[PDB]
Amino acid sequence: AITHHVKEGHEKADPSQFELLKVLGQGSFGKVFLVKKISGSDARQLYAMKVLKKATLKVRDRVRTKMERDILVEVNHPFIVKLHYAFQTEGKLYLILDFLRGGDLFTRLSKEVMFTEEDVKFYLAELALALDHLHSLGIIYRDLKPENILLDEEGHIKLTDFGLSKESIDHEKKAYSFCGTVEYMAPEVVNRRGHTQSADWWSFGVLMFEMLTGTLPFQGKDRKETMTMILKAKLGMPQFLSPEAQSLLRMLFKRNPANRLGAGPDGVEEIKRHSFFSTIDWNKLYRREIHPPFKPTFYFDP
Ligand SMILES: COc1cc(Nc2nc3cccc(-c4c(F)cccc4OC)c3o2)cc(OC)c1OC
Repeated sequence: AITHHVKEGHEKADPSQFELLKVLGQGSFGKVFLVKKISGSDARQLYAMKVLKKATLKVRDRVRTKMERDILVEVNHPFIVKLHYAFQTEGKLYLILDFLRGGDLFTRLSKEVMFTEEDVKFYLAELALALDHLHSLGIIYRDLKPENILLDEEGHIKLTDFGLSKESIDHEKKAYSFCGTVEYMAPEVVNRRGHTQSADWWSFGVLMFEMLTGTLPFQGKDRKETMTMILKAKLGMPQFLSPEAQSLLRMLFKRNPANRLGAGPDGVEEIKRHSFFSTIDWNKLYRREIHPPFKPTFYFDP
């Protein structure tokens, strides 16, 4: 067949269609900005714009930005951020995502020091459904940390940053990269022996421990000491934690990933049916029908 030398025409989304309002923070590979759509059907809509600079030279950040885009296009879940646009210019990549009005969980955690078990149960329950959705698509999230847990105006969670995630992890395939925040890494991630979706359940345990106590379970004076402390996994259990919380933590903190809660044949069901989550109606939770525990004039002349 002879090639028809003609070009398809399309009106392309450009960064000029989004008014820059302020810098929201720093994502895995670039800055995130609050922007407002100028034109089209979604005019006046607020979004979060993630920008990757000098994209042509930053080859590893570029391949992961493309993977992040691909993950976001594939996912359809209540607790996972929606991607609205993805486009590029010379040396710049852009992702236009939902703007989460409630800020991140780290800001709330730092202000409160620690959360009640009722609050932790809520956050982890929505997170377990989001993680399981990613696992069903062959994805390892890998970058759990409270900075990556965003809240909407209602107080429900959203996972938003997939820059450090891993795709195509199914059957006997393992990932070997050493990326993410060290304090949340599973032992198999730290010792470079290969990791799968079960590494996310160790991270889920770290996040749980931090939310309940205000501190990290395995941490040393520097990143190298934290690494060897994760490999030893000698956990000092705070005595204000309930028996249900202590059971879940010990079942998640299994150094052998094959023996970790959520790694058995029932997958996420092993976590969903744990006593710590016994008051959770998982169907109502997925339907966003569970009230979040936290939701993020003087003149008088009658
Ligand atoms: C990180 O701090 C804030 C973030 C938001 N909202 C928000 N929606 C987002 C959608 C995608 C990404 C981010 C994000 C970000 F904006 C900065 C750093 C990391 C991020 O995600 C892990 C998002 O952040 C909203 C805020 O206040 C209303 C924040 O406090 C300044």
